[PDB]
Amino acid sequence: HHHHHHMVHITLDRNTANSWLIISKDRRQVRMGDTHQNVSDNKERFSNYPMVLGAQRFSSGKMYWEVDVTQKEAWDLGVCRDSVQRKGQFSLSPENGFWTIWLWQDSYEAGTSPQTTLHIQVPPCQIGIFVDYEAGVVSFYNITDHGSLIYTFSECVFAGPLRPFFNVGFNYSGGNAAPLKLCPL
Ligand SMILES: CN(C)C(=O)N1CCOC[C@@]12CCOC2
Repeated sequence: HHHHHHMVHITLDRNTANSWLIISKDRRQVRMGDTHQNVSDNKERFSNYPMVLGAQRFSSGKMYWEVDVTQKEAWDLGVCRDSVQRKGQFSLSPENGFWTIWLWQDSYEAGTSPQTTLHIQVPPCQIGIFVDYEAGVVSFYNITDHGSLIYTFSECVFAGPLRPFFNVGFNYSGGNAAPLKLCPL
């Protein structure tokens, strides 16, 4: 792909984070803490899952960023509507305002309803995310495998401003403590 030139500098929005997340001082890395991180509750925080949004809002144009997923067992990545539900249980689906892929139990899947099996030969250490607002497109690229396509959501109905979306996953196993990191441009 030739999307690299639409690179945007993404930072994480503390105020949206689940109360167990630890966001680095530079707002470029996030990991699951082993306890509540001593923050007040607010209506923005994701309550049920280890999720956080980027601070940036996109309503037009072409945007590209990269995320490091090294050594993680489980995570979700993509974009979502600014108006997504924060409290209680929900599925990741375009009907609920999410355009995502994930790793879970040694398989990669796209967040369609129902979910779609992904075909990845080289487990990725870094993921590239491309959004074309006007075209209604969200695409995912395997940076570890020369930028090979993972998945394209097309005919997307964004229906509002979009925010970068992250889930570091639970760490019940003791094997998923590693952070998500926004990679330098
Ligand atoms: C750490 N853990 C397994 C949790 O139970 N947490 C803590 C972080 O917020 C989400 C919830 C899941 C169920 O609601 C609370």
